[PDB]
Amino acid sequence: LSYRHSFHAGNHADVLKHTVQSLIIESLKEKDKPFLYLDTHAGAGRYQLGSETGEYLEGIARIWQQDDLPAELEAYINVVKHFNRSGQLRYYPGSPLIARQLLREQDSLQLTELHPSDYPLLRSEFQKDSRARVEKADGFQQLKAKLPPVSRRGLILIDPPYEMKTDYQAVVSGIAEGYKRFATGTYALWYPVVLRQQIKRMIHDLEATGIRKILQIELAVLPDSDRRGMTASGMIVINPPWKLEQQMNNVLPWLHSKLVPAGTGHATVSWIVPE
Ligand SMILES: *CCCN(CC[C@H](N)C(=O)O)C[C@H]1O[C@@H](n2cnc3c(N)ncnc32)[C@H](O)[C@@H]1O
Repeated sequence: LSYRHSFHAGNHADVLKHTVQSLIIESLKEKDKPFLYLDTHAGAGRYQLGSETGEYLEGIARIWQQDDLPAELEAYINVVKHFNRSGQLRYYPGSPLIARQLLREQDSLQLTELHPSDYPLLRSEFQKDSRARVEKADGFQQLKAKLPPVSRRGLILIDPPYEMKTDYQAVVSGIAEGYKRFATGTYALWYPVVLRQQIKRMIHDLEATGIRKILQIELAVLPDSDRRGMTASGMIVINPPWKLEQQMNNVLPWLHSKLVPAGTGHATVSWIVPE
């Protein structure tokens, strides 16, 4: 009955990933046929901002009230505003609540979350929502057990914490088990850039699966470093919607200028593997 807190909720990485998620869902909704949203590392659902302040102040805060807000970011900010109708950031949606509000009545959610402290809160967020299934299990295995969805259209969101290095391996081995079973779905992998070499290994191991039509979006606050920590984050999208890349070239520059006012880092949208 008590919402979780999160120092990082709504930080620049969140803004990027929930932007890409929201754009992919809205592209899915263009056909009035149903689709699944599979979230492997779902977290609690929402996060009470502050204490009794937080990295949201340098993230969702810098963009959600901006008069010139790009039109592609509207569906995302409208979710944040639904969870903050006082006009003050006191809550930040998680990807499952992003999904809850954007998905239609006919659509389906599959959510997994192993930690005993969030699973209860998450389960309550869909307590009354039959579209979803919430389980306290390992989400990399839901790629083998939940796919393909009956609808045969969907978005898988793999957003691991990278607390153990083996998560840099797990996500690529998991995407291959997902892709064997459901090769037409859009997979979306978040990464933090702490040590680029780590990321470059991941990406090499991902093209080595042989999956094609792979895109890469990355928002860096600082040029790559080792003394700093998370100098960037990005999204690697497999089978993206065709407008995602022109949507992320139209948006990500603006995003970088608002989230990173001190003019450091970069904002890149590239193709890891062409079609
Ligand atoms: C950067 C990832 C932070 N978090 C999820 C954030 C949430 N999706 C959002 O979009 O706001 C990671 C959560 O994943 C849990 N977790 C860790 N390991 C697993 C596995 N193997 N399966 C499911 N869930 C996992 C953590 O407890 C975090 O709550």
